[PDB]
Amino acid sequence: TTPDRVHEVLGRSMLVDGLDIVLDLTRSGGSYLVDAITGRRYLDMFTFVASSALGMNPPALVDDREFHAELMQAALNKPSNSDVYSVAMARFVETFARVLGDPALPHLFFVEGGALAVENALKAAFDWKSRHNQAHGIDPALGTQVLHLRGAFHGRSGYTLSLTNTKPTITARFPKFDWPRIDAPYMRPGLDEPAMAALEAEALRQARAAFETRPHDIACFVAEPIQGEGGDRHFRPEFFAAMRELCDEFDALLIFDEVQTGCGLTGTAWAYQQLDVAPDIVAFGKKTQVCGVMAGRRVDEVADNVFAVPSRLNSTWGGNLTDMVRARRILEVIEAEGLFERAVQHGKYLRARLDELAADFPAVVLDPRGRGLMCAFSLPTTADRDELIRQLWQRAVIVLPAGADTVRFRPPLTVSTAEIDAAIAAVRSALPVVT
Amino acid sequence: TTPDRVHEVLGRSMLVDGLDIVLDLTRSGGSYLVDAITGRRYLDMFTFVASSALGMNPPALVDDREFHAELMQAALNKPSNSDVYSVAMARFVETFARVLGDPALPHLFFVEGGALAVENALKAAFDWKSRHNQAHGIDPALGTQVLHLRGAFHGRSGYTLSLTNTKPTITARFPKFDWPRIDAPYMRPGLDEPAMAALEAEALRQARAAFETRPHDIACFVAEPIQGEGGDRHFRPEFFAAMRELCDEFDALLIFDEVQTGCGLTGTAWAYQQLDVAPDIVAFGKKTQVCGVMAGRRVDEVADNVFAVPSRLNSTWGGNLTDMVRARRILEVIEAEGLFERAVQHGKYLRARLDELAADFPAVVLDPRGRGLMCAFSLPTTADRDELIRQLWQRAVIVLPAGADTVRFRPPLTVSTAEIDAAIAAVRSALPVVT
Ligand SMILES: C[C@H](C[C@@H]1CCCCN1C)C[C@@H](C)c1ccccc1
Ligand SMILES: C[C@H](C[C@@H]1CCCCN1C)C[C@@H](C)c1ccccc1
Ligand SMILES: *Cc1c(COP(=O)(O)O)cnc(C)c1O
Ligand SMILES: *Cc1c(COP(=O)(O)O)cnc(C)c1O
Repeated sequence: TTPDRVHEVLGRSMLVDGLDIVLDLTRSGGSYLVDAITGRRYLDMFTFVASSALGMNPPALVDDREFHAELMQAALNKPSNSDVYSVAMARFVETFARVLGDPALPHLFFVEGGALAVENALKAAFDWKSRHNQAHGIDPALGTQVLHLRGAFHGRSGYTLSLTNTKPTITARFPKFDWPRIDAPYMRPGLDEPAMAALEAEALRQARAAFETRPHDIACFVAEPIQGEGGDRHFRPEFFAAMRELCDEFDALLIFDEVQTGCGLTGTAWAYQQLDVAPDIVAFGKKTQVCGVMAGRRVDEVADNVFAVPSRLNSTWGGNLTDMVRARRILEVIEAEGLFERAVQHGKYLRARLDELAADFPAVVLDPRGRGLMCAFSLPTTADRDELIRQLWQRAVIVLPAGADTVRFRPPLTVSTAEIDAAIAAVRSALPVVT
Repeated sequence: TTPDRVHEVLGRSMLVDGLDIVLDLTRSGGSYLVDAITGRRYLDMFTFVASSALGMNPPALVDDREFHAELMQAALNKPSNSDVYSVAMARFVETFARVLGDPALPHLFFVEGGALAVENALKAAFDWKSRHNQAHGIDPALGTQVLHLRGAFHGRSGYTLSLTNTKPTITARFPKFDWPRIDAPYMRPGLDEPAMAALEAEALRQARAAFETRPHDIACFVAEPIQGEGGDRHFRPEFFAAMRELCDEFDALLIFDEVQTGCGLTGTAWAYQQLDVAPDIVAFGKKTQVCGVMAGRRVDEVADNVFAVPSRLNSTWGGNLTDMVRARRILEVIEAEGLFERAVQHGKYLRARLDELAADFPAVVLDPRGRGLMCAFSLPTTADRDELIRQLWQRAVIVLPAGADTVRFRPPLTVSTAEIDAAIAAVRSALPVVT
């Protein structure tokens, strides 16, 4: 089977709506994807939907002969890590704890897939609330609802389908629990301190109303610290701090879904570390390769919680061992090469460039925003947004859309300023064409 | 980190309730797991919860130098297969279609995890029923319920938590949809043709009652063709044939969950092929490494179904590319070495041995049963079952429990008769000790 026949073969069995290229697995590297049909190189601001930390074939992985043998040992088989342990697994777990761990959140759980990571966070919370209720004289049948935001994206699985509300395509015709949803008080351009504070008070009022009308029945509040798929919507630390206090008031856990914000993209291990809010549970995925949760804080107040009692949480595999081995090497590179700090520095550079774009194209490049390497801007209409993406594709720059009118940048942590300049140069080229 | 410190390290972060061994990734092979602490070899009738087709480090994979390079290419990165295609992916898809495909079920979809494979089958069905309703003058808000069996195990995710009903530990304190559940008319010892037929009529009556009291609202019937975790419970082809007809009568899809029965274990690619019942959707996982669904039959009667319309089903990764590359090699070995037929022959041998056990230990070894290599027997009490498992562990034979009093055998397809004899010899040793 030849590169030029890939779309043909796949097309017999599946819907083929992805990119026009065929990925060259060997010749792609760093911030470039190589199309195996033409050999054209594509500048990557997309990173497998923000799931690659270092880009393709990073040198510290490719040149590492000891690592090759470790990866191969892992890749040949697929053990059930949930009941068969190995040195390979333990090395990953201890380096995850070292590089990404939070002392307040010592309980780790691993699974394949981001939706299921969020779900295990939720299951942790339902169990917690039911047992916390029970211990305090309240009916243990209560504690089954999840407070969440408009524009949230948490996945496409049984539970997360009740939370996700972006495109109706994702959720239409699928059965949902009726869980309380509140407005998202995200930063928008041209709203000052008190204008922002008023918008937050309104979400807080909605959250508080939800807590009082479903007493003892809300198990947790879930949020993306920055909403990704919904359109790169950022929130002031003030909002989550108030939510944190409101959650404690009503004995409900605070879960951050860091599947997209996690693993150094915003400049720190986790976005919540910059918002100065302590969560009880963190769901991770994408760049971590293996997905899962970190839990602690109030979770430990219930002694027979989901992390202390056998067989409450499980999967056949407990995550992919190959993902585990790759991820620990990735983490070791992040740690040794200072890549969180590099994301801070380079994220400031990218942001500055988008501010310059906004100045030169004031009615077109709207609302430049970002935290670390997680950056975006908006266009006036969705037709303009889609056209800008097509135009960038023709210039061999891969970016992702989000929401109705956002273009998001998701470079690897290893992106250089020259690579950023080239991405920006391509946007300057395409803009007069869209206007 | 050393083999003897694995349990210590893991224990700081997670609950450590798996096996006492540390898996030697390199020295394990075929039907033997090697403990890296002592070097003791363990006879494997467990196969990573039935998820390994060929056992550890199969020679056709280990000695294949071209395959090594392909695996390594795949293992170094983790592309989003859902939007970035590759030769590696297309080779897997076409060999899956060739070795395991069904002409009636041409739509393939891939995901990480068995629970999510079942869920995508369900989502396919909810969508189908809503659109089929709509096209026939019925409210499209109807079609949200799943008919299913007692003792069923379909996973631990949002939707499958409403279906799974084995141990209360798996499902307690988690929110569920109230979906119709019916009795499971499995074969039990000492019930003849009419006794069996009466028991089936009763489940059929319950199924029919469910259809008539929730009109147009049941989207599908799900079943394991042989119930695994619930205790290796087999059903006569007569039962599923009648269910097939009843499903057509009420315009509902028939989904087989073949995550455990699939990929040659019962002697054929799929168990349903031996029961002579055509499903509309098949969910697969475990031995396939990548999980997912095959769909067709009545699914194609709705032209804008989930397989024809973009973005209705998705995940970030669309399955693990490393799993895809490994699995196609596994499939090529199954095909070239005639391993389905070998499962038929060796499964007959194992069954015969369990019949001999039943004859020599008539009050202890109860209800020997199997299809292909999927075999089991029961003890009088669960205390006896647990003791037999402990005793076998001491003799270095790994088997799994199921249900209240079942011991299940899950050998690789490559098991030899000598290996079976050794497993049986160990059971004969342990039995007088348990009695
Ligand atoms: C591991 C358990 C099965 C369970 C635990 C080990 C021994 C006996 N079983 C009750 C279920 C597993 C297949 C799963 C996980 C996540 C989503 C879906 C499904
Ligand atoms: C791939 C989509 C996201 C979606 C499709 C591609 C472009 C824009 N998005 C609306 C959701 C995905 C993260 C997922 C899958 C399975 C379970 C949970 C979550
Ligand atoms: C294994 C199993 C599943 C769930 O698989 P996971 O990969 O652990 O999520 C679903 N159905 C059946 C019949 C199973 O054996
Ligand atoms: C990616 C995403 C998920 C779902 O991840 P999958 O691996 O595709 O299931 C959940 N939450 C957020 C915020 C995401 O970005």
